[PDB]
Amino acid sequence: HMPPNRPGITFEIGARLEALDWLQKWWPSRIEKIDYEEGKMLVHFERWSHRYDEWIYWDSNRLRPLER
Repeated sequence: HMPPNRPGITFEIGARLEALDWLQKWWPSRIEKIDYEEGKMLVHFERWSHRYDEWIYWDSNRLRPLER
């Protein structure tokens, strides 16, 4: 699959964005891996240890552009 066109987000390893974490708080986050077969990404929530890294489908509303 090809990643969707979401303005302000680059679907690339190492790209930063904002993601809603396990406490429902928005904070900067970083893409760790992309699974193009299932259309999901491994997201690192920067306010959290990598034990909290989570696979998120790339259409999820838990992702939004990084605050400018």
